Amino acid sequence: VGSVAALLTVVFYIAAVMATNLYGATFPEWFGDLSKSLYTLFQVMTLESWSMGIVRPVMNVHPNAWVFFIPFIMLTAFTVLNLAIGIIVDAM
Amino acid sequence: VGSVAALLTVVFYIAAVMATNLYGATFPEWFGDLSKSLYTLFQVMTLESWSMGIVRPVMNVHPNAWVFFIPFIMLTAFTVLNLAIGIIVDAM
Amino acid sequence: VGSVAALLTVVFYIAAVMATNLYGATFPEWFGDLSKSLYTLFQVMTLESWSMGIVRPVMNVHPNAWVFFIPFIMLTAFTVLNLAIGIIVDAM
Amino acid sequence: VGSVAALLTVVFYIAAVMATNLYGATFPEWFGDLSKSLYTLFQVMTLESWSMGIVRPVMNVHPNAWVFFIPFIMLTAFTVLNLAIGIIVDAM
Ligand code: NA
Repeated sequence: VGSVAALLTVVFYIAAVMATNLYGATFPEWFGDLSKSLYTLFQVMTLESWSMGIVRPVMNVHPNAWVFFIPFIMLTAFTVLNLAIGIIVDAM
Repeated sequence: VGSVAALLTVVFYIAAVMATNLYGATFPEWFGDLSKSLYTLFQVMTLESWSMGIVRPVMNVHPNAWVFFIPFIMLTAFTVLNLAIGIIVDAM
Repeated sequence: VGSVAALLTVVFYIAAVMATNLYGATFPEWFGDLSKSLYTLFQVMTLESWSMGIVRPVMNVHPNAWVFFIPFIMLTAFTVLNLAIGIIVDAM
Repeated sequence: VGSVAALLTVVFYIAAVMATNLYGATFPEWFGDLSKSLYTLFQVMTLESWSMGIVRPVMNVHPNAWVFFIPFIMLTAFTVLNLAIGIIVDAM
């Protein structure tokens, strides 16, 4: 349960380091810092305005940006579901 | 568990093939080719701007478009919940 | 499990009959028919643009509209969670 | 199960009292009084337009506003998941 929470934090950093590098120069408001990126990657992870607000505008410059976001969305959604079930196990 | 993941992929393709055909000519940005559709159907599946952003604009041209989207939303939401429970079973 | 699915359909109709009556004349695009209402109440139920898109604009005319929507959101979210768990029970 | 529902209500009030104080004067439409805040904190809790619609505009004035919202989002999401599992326990 704690192993999952640690793994996510690790993944989230590598993701926000990568996103900064890839989209930072072109999209400074969302990916211009490691911190600006950590926030957007959290916003995308909760799914709030992920596509119409972030992904679609990013793709008008980087047409393959979906290769980054869609997996990140699937990965974090699986990690969160795995973390959600881990709490249920601790009960039973 | 793997059977569900395979079934969804099958359904998602038939859905994106259909969506391309039905709304492609009229809504090229979201359903203009097979991939454009696959992305929009994923966006609709995560629920991000599904109605105000996609479905409502599509219905101003195709007033019965809801017969396609609403079931797709219910189907994928059930398939995902079924896939979510399948992972819980593998634990126990 | 089937009892819950039946109860929701009943509730959804009474809700969409009520919403039509209350907000129909003032908000014809979202609540001007029983069908227009069934769609908005589904969109609100999935949570897509529920507040910034629907509830907040409705409250600029009907300032107590939240007494209708917030409970409907809580009720349907509980009914859906109850329906979600009912499927898990059928497995075990 | 009832203990969780009580705890959330307590937390939600302290959060809405705080939000009113912190962002009230600057953002009167969303945090202008205790109720305006209670509604916005519920809207943020369901995740509807939490970032692009609320948090990002608030940060253009209060750049550390994320220290309030992101934890509130994580806290309520955990409290709700804990409340969701509590209902499953009552079945079994
Ligand atoms: Na959501």
